[PDB]
Amino acid sequence: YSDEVLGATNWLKEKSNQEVFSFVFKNENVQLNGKDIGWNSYKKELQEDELKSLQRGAETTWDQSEDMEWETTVDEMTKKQVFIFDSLVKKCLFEVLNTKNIFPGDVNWFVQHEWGKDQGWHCHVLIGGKDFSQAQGKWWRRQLNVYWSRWLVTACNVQLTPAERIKLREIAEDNEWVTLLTYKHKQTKKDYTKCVLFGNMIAYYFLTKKKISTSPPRDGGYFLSSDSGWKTNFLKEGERHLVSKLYT
Ligand SMILES: [Co+2]
Repeated sequence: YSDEVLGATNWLKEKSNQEVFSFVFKNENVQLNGKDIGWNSYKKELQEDELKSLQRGAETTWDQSEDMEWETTVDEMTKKQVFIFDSLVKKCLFEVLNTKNIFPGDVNWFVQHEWGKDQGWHCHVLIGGKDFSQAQGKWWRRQLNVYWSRWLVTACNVQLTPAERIKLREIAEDNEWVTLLTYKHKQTKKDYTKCVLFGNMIAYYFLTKKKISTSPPRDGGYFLSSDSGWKTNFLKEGERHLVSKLYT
């Protein structure tokens, strides 16, 4: 019952019922003119001050949440790419917040990097607050996908022609590499944004995941999490499960 565990539990419980959007940031494998662009082909470290700061935050989050009782053999390249994606995902969120003139402190958000059995690396984002309403979900997804596609093409480490960069940019938009949770529906039928409950989804779902400690990553595992209160960031896997237990 450390202060960190109690503090995270209390913070989540206070936000148990806060409605938020659910996004997933992802990428898909692309081959352009024989050039393979895989999930981890975006390893340029861009020298923009804010991005650099965000990437340092991800590194330190990884370092502090590492359990050293047990060994960890995650590939260095994998860690590097996840740290870079953490900074890029957050840059996208903050750019859209700027568009809406939303003070970052008025926003609740939670980010968790995972490895899916089929899709591989992806990043869940929960985000909402007083300046957010359900009808704005589709606009948010579109805007996020604009910035996500833009940053991915900038961060890509594969030597690309201008025509190839534009093709990659349009692939990332057309194929919706940022998804928005909606209610289930028919293909022809309208889709409605499905808001989720912030604290409940974090305590009862995201914090129940198993930590990735190997390459290849365990199917369904998580790499790294963070939130707007820096509450879950540094928690080790065992501590995260303790938070879930206390939350109930
Ligand atoms: Co997932």
